[PDB]
Amino acid sequence: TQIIKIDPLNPEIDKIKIAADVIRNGGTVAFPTETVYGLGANAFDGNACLKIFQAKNRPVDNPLIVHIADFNQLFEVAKDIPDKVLEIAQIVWPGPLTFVLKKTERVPKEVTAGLDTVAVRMPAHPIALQLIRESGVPIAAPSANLATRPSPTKAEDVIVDLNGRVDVIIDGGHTFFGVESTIINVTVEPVLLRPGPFTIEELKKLFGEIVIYKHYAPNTRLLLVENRNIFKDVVSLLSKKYKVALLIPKELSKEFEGLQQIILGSDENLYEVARNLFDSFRELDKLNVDLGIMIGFPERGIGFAIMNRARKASGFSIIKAISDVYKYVN
Ligand SMILES: Nc1ncnc2c1ncn2[C@@H]1O[C@H](COP(=O)(O)O)[C@@H](O)[C@H]1O
Ligand SMILES: [Mg+2]
Repeated sequence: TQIIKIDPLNPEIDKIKIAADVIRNGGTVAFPTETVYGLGANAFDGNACLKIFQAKNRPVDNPLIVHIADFNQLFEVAKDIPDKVLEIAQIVWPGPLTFVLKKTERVPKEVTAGLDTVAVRMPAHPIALQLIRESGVPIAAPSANLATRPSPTKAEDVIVDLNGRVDVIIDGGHTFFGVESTIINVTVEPVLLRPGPFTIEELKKLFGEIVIYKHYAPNTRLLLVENRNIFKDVVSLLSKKYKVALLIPKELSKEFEGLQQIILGSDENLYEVARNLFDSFRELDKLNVDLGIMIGFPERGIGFAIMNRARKASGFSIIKAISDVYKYVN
């Protein structure tokens, strides 16, 4: 694998071209975006796209997201787009919002998992946008992590996961938001399939009528305490019988000094928490603890996405009342 260091804010076009040549030749390239790193291939090349599944060992029926750099490309992969959707796409892109649309005959089965629809988005990241532009083709790509690991948010995550399994890894720093793009299905009348950086607050203003057994990393048991008023007592109750790690905001560090902590960021800046979330899960598994205990965050703005990912990561081990603890531990 060729690891190429590229400036994320002012990418060296000659370096981008090296990766683009790989895409055009049917190879795979891991690249940063404003959400999480992606592993991509020529969206029109089914065989190339299968290499993505092979590198991640991803179940073949889990579809990819097609990344475009301009609207001419939108019409190459999607069709029968409602006028309102087109008008809105033109004001939210490039951005962390993915639209599920009706696909064209040019989109391979490998990309859509055989579905009649295709998920599309225009990434708001210079490296991603330039890579697509220089490649001259839309790039299909899911998150760039190995099957059972958290979505990668920094180059090191991708390297540890895919080095030796992909043709190119662009080392482009840490991703901006840290959580995957918001997904909205506009082929029905619309549904929010996944919360993300494009908040539901903003979505409802554009789409007022919007409708709101896989194991998610970490492998270490993880409890999510949504009620902050019982967090201290849940910790006291568990740290007595188990070696724990607390995923908390810096504001609560002093209250639990002595116990293993993984600082997510500040309560005054949820984007910081979102940026550090997946890597905090990776750290939890590197530590030698019986279980992780994460505190909840406000479900406003990106907080909704944070909690959505947190619930999934905890295998839905939500604690609202201290008595709930009985359900996920002795
Ligand atoms: N046609 C589609 N309909 C609904 N969801 C889709 C579709 N295509 C892709 N997706 C979503 O995009 C995800 C892959 O991108 P990623 O979450 O970054 O790995 C899939 O797992 C689905 O959750
Ligand atoms: Mg993924």
